[PDB]
Amino acid sequence: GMIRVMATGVFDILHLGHIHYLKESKKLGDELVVVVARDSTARNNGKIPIFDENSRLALISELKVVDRAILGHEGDMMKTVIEVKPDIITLGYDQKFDEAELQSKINKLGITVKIVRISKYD
Amino acid sequence: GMIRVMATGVFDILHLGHIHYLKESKKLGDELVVVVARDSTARNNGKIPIFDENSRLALISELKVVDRAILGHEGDMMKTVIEVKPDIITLGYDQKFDEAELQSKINKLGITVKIVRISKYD
Ligand SMILES: Nc1ncnc2c1ncn2[C@@H]1O[C@H](COP(=O)(O)O)[C@@H](O)[C@H]1O
Repeated sequence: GMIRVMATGVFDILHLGHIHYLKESKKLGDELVVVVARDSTARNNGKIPIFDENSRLALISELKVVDRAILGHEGDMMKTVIEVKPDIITLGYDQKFDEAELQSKINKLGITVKIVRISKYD
Repeated sequence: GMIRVMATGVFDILHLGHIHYLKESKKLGDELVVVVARDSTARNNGKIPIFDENSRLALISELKVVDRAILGHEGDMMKTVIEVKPDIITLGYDQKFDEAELQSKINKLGITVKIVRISKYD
């Protein structure tokens, strides 16, 4: 009985652009669940985080706007969305997903979710 | 009685050391006020921060455990203490020298303010 919003990212060096992404995400519902990329997932995207996955998760968990934070699953965003059951998934201004592709992918799993692109912080 | 705790720092790049300092400081009272160093002060103490003072302050304000955050005074700590009027001032575990120095200031003036060193972070 609440609108659950899922946001994602690496969150290596926290900065106000993150805060903008997370607050705009929280506004859309009641609960904000943040999925923090695994170090392996981050490397496979050509980033080696300065802070390890456990440290990045713990810091994100300390933010007022974050209700729950969990680690992602290496290789398997399908499973995260199945386990979180968001009503809404938010995409950062620069995140590399096509809203259409993501939607059809999620619909093939028999899940209905609203996908929203968040603005760049200025 | 609502105990006011004052913590201080630059908080340039947030990390779990900062979180342990802030979180343990909050545990000691009811309101945590964080005093964030101005860019001139940090520079003058030989630590150039990469994030500007307004950014650092704004990010610190987003932490669950922080009730209020303010910019410090350009080179005059006792002026901050006189304005914030904390019940407790929190220092890092390593800072016994700063502790003794602050204690002499307190004692000469005869104000009621308790200094507490926070436990060493792991
Ligand atoms: N400057 C910014 N403006 C808006 N959103 C941002 C900014 N910086 C990071 N984000 C978002 O925060 C999430 C995590 O970014 P990252 O830690 O770079 O993976 C992604 O959705 C980003 O688009």
